[PDB]
Amino acid sequence: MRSYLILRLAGPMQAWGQPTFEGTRPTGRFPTRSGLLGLLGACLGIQRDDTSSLQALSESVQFAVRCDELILDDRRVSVTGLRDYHTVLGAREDYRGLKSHETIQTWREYLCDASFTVALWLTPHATMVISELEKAVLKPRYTPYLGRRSCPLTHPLFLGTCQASDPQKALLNYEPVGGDIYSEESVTGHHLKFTARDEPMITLPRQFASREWYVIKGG
RNA sequence: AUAAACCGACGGUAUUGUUCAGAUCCUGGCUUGCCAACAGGAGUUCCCCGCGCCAGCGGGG
Repeated sequence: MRSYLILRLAGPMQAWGQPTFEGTRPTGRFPTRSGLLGLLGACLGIQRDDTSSLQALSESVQFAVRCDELILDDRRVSVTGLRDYHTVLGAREDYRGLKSHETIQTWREYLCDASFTVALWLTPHATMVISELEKAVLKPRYTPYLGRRSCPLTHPLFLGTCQASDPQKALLNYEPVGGDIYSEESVTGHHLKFTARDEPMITLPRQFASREWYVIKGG
């Protein structure tokens, strides 16, 4: 049995990116690999130019994300999408200089009434220990948020720690149970995969490599 | 420090003018509130005081 660090990602608004080079900023259904690394990298004091420990975090940690349905008054509330018409005045026209446009337009998608429970474990050749990752989520250095800085948390990042055989068995200890799980480690009775391009290329800033979740449906 | 960061969707604007709800219409007939009754019992009133026969009588609060 390995040690797991259990996290809770809850808030009225979330955003988990999909590939884009456009003014449209799309969200997926559950947290990304890159987004979870960034969240951890925020709790730790990692700066954007520190590629060394940026790569040390990525090589040390793997995730498992469970989608949690909001239950209210014994009624189920579904996750909905939200489109924000987001404008910027005096936005940069070039990457150097002070010339700017009057108005630019962007379109940003959010999730509403979404909540997630994240299982976290160490790779066989990890650098850090779950003990110091626990410290980081309890006392973050940079401000933690759900995808975008405008999206605060309504529940503490830290949920618990535990020991278990597989990520599914670990997430079982924490209500609410029943949601679909996406894991970096495969579990025995499941064979479905979820393709994604959310593996941050750390040697190539703001670029992403293809990878795959192992899909584990809830009962 | 997360397709992240930095980041307004903005600015102007009467809903206006006209218009009876109106005519007709008993709530109405019947019906004891009635039988019994001393307002008498019971001297606690806590003081100061003055004069006694010691029983009890007075003036001040």
